[PDB]
Formats: sequence, C-alpha cells, structure tokens
Amino acid sequence: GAAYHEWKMALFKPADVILDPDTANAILLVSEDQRSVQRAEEPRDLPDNPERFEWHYCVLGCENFTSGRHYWEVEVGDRKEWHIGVCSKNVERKKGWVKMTPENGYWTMGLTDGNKYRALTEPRTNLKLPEPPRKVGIFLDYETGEISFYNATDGSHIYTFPHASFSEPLYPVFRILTLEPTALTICPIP
Ligand SMILES: C/C(=C\COP(=O)(O)OP(=O)(O)O)CO
Repeated sequence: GAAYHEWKMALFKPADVILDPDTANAILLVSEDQRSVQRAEEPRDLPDNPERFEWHYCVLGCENFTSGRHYWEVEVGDRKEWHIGVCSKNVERKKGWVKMTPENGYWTMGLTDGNKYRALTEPRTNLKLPEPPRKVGIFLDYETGEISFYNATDGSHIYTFPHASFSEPLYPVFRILTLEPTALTICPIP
C-alpha cells in the first residue's frame, strides 16, 4: 500500500511548517520551537491581534501557499481529538459559530471522541480507517485542487476532498478542542 504514497512524497515538495503564535486561539499553547501545539487549561491573556482566531481553537502555520505541490507530516500519536489540514488566508477569524467546511475556506479531517474519524465536509463525512494513524501526511496540489490525507506510517490513503478551485493563499491549520496529555507535533524535513 505504501508504493503510491512513496511516489507521491518524491514528487510533492516537503514543506517546513512552523506554527504562528499570533494566530493561535488563546486557549492554545505553541511550543518554543514552534513545532507543537497543546491546549491549555485556561486561556492566556493577550492583547488584541487581528491575526488571532477568536472562536475556533485553531492555529496556523507561518507561511501560506499560492501554487505548487507540497507535503507535510503531523504526529498525532494517541491524542483522542484533533483536526488538521489547510484553510484560506481570508477565513473569518473573528466571527462566532462559523462551520469549518470547504465553503467557509477549510479543508480539514481528523479524530473525535477517541475513535470517530471524519472529513469536515458539509455534512461531515464519516471515515473508517482499518488502523488508527499516528502520523498523518497532508498533500496539497494547488493547481489541481488536491488536498489529500494519508496514514504516513503505512502509506494508506485516508481522504481526498472533492476537487477544489483555490483562489486564496492556503495555510496549514490545526485544531484541538480537548485537554489531554499528547500534543500535536509537526515532523521536520529529514
Ligand atoms: C467548538 C469548536 C469547534 C467545533 O465545531 P462543531 O461543534 O461545529 O463540530 P465539528 O463538526 O467538529 O466542527 C471551536 O474550534
């Protein structure tokens, strides 16, 4: 099952994703090396910042993409809740209750309640993975509208969104809602 995944990684360019603290919801803590994020017990008290998510428990990478083919890997470990993918630069960061859907500028999938994998389509799409991933590969092909997710350990395909037509820069995006020991960690380029 790994053959195509290996071929795709050799084609797509490895992205060096560093988390941007100025975007992170106040309930989130970004590590000193900007490679991991954890949910805090209580929100931090920060001054006003137009980059920050006020409602979704989200953080972005520092760099966006407007063309090309890119790949990065996220260690999710045994964390029981997480959603990851990309989002448009112009998502509404200051508006309560926006649903994270492609129409609102998010292409994300992940895990909830320990064992329920979903793609964040409208309505949400339930997934069934034969094995729980510990590392997830995200593939972005801007020109073809491809945003794909793979189990990065055994190379199995997880989900690809309906072909998109991107018109805004895209950021890696990470969401965590629950308080638990395991953080979300970006794997660096070898
Ligand atoms: C409360 C919150 C996110 C949960 O949104 P939702 O409650 O709409 O559920 P989901 O289908 O997981 O997006 C803040 O990021």
